[PDB]
Amino acid sequence: KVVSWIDVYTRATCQPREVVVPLTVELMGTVAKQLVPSCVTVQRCGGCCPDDGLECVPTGQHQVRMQILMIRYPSSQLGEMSLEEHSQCECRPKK
Amino acid sequence: KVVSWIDVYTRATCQPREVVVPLTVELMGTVAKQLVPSCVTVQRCGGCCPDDGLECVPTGQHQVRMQILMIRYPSSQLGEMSLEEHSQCECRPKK
Repeated sequence: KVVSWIDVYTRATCQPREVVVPLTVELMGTVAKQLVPSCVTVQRCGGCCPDDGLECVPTGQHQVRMQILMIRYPSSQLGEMSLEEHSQCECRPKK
Repeated sequence: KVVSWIDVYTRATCQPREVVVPLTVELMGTVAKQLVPSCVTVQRCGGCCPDDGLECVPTGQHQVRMQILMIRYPSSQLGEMSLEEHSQCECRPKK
């Protein structure tokens, strides 16, 4: 399996991309468990910039409500966690 | 707005998924002080497992040939970096 440079570049270049976020881990908030799943997948800006000085950052955002099953043995309740999801990204000086 | 639970879950569940891998100086003999792209995207095992202790690991993998433009001012030429890409994953006990 050989991947063409174009496909490699276009795909590695700064843009929004599904990222895994660890619940009870990423955001210091709620470091406790009982969550199913204990992590979620959310679009974010990732990749690299044509310059070692630039950085990949959002230029379009919005919160997404992720339904998360919360559990305390007898009762399992579908709760809702919210987080920042990116829709547009750009390369720019990490000053 | 709101992502259903039977969506949050089936996406967050351990599986192969595009992952951005930085191209550190690890590239030996790669004179080209400038790699383009400076990173690549590759399917790996990510997400989470229905319990602490277990982990997400590959049960199917293989090396992929990433065409990478190498540069040393005079000019540049297409190189080819190779890394493991996961094709199957599973949640297994802690090592």
